[PDB]
Amino acid sequence: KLASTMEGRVEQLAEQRQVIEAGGGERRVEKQHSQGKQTARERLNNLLDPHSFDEVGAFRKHRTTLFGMDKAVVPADGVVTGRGTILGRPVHAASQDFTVMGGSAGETQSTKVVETMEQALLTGTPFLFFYDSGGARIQEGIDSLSGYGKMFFANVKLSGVVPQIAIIA
Amino acid sequence: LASTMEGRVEQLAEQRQVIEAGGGERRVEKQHSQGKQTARERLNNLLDPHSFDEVGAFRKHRTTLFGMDKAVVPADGVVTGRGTILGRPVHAASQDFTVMGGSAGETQSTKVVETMEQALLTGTPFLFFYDSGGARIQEGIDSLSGYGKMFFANVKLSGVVPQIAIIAGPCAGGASYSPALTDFIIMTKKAHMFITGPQVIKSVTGEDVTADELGGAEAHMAISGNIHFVAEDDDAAELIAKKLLSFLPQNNTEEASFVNPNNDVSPNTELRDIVPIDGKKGYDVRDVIAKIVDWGDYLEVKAGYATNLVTAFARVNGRSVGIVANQPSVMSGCLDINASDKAAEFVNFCDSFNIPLVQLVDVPGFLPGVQQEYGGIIRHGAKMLYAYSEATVPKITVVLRKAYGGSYLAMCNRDLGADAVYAWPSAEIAVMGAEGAANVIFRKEPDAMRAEKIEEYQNAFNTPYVAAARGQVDDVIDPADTRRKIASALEMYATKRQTRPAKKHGNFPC
Ligand SMILES: C[C@@H](C(=O)O)C(=O)SCCNC(=O)CCNC(=O)[C@H](O)C(C)(C)COP(=O)(O)OP(=O)(O)OC[C@H]1O[C@@H](n2cnc3c(N)ncnc32)[C@H](O)[C@@H]1OP(=O)(O)O
Repeated sequence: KLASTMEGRVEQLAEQRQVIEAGGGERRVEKQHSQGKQTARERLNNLLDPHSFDEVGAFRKHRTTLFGMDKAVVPADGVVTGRGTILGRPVHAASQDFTVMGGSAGETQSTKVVETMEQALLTGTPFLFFYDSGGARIQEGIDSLSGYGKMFFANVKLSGVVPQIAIIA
Repeated sequence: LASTMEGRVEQLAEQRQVIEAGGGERRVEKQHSQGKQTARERLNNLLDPHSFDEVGAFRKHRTTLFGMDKAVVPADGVVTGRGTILGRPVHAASQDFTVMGGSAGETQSTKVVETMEQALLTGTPFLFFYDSGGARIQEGIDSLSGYGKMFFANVKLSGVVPQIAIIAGPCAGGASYSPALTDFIIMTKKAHMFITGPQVIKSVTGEDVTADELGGAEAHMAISGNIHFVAEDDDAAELIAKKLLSFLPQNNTEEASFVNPNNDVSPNTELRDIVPIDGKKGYDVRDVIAKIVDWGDYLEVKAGYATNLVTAFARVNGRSVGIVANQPSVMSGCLDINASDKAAEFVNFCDSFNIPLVQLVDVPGFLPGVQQEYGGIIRHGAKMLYAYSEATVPKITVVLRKAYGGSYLAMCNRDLGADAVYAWPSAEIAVMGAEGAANVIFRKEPDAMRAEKIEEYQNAFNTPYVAAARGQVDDVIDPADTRRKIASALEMYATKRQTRPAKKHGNFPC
């Protein structure tokens, strides 16, 4: 239910963006931290120049429905993507959120990653990706398997055109 | 020829003075009395002081029939050459009405085509002041051929170097097709343009119309859709031409030079209150444009034609951009035949000259009406879809409010290649209105069932969050951050390199 004024909706927007950014929640974030690991968003915030991150798909949602995916709430489908700068240089980046279903690669998540890579290719900028995952999302079966096929094809498409740096965290 | 060099130099000066006098003092006073500058005054006012370098002042016609053998026709009625505008090299032509009514002699057309070829060869803009009775009748098919060569040349230069036409007097007949083939036509209140004159119209159809009613600036702007700018007089046309040129590059291999950049991208909360949350209330989309572009500056193109859609040049951090925006305060912002043309032409031009396209969306669909269907809205609306799908410049779209079905796609969403799409919290992207939707999905089943199903369909698909859930918009944003969001996208996509399938050309709808 949307607020009656633009001001209300903007405040409403802010509250919703916060929920998404909280990812899997306090307990899981505490567990990530207790393991000596930063969160998906801390990694991007630490890597990119202060305030340069421009996120794409924060509100993106999976469309899968089997084995409980129809009721599951999966913030950003487990990956934070966008563009920013490093020492002023434009870059595109992705960061898997292990707090959201173990960072398992959902179909939509992989689509978000590929679109970000396609933008790096299109604009001729480097691409950096923080990996933190249990692999293809089992509940989505072949839907998530397809996501990886597209990702691998994209990695090769970018190979030798723009630098690609992977960080397994 | 004089006896000495010094003496021949003086002779040359006197001879050049005679040429530049054109049709003589009497005819020049008449031109001025009609509130028109002379061909040479126009070039002198347009170009930087003393930059004009003339070619062909002494060029003469070679025709001889029907009095031409004895006629004295200075520069054959046109002044051509090169100069600079704010330091930028340009080539230009300017018809001299005092000489045989500016009629287009064969040689005149050759001079014009040669100047056009030089503009192409060197990659500079080409500007032309028209003031003529059309093809010179005494030269029959010779003057006819000249026009054939001119039109072909306008097409050769199309999409390569910017072409600006300034109609500053009569433009009787087929000559009008040259301005049509250039990119922008600026018309003064002292100018007229038409394919068939009022007299011939009367003789053939019986219709009574004055030249003013038929093809004056207002008629072409508001009715015909033939021109891009209306100017009160020559001074105004000259100012408009320079302003227009300031947004464009020299040729298609470059992006326009930045001008007076305002690098601030701070938020402006004032943006939150321009678009009413109440769908039944309109507003001027230009108020939004003013708060997002540098210094609130913009040059609206075809401002008096199809006002249900705004097309304007402006700048963001000094970079030229073309803005296409629905105007909710006119015809509820519906797109129609004329606005589709107006938008498509603008999009194709910006794409040709590497000018990014920024869309401000608030469209409820295409205008309903038997005459819209009978007028071929199917093929005209397709022009928008074509232009945007073909365009490769950065395309940034911001949905302010309504975004319904095909009319939304026509405003360049992600599927038509927009590089970044943002939705305000008031964004209403939908395949169609919830009411119309229910009347089909739930045809079967009190009166509250209908109102209930409407709310159901509405919440399920038409909120900014569903659009974002599906990835149709990159983010939902605070209207206050609109400028920064556009500026950042323009910045990241400044290095965009996108290629199309190999082809001579696609088949653009007619
Ligand atoms: C290809 C093609 C086509 O359309 O398809 C052609 O172009 S056939 C094109 C046909 N184009 C035309 O028939 C239109 C021409 N005539 C006019 O409608 C008008 O002249 C007008 C609206 C341009 C101007 O009206 P105005 O009263 O200001 O003036 P004036 O009558 O004094 O004229 C200017 C002087 O230029 C001469 N003059 C004007 N137009 C032409 C022309 N096309 N060829 C040869 N001479 C011309 C006039 O005879 C006159 O001569 P002087 O001082 O000796 O009296």
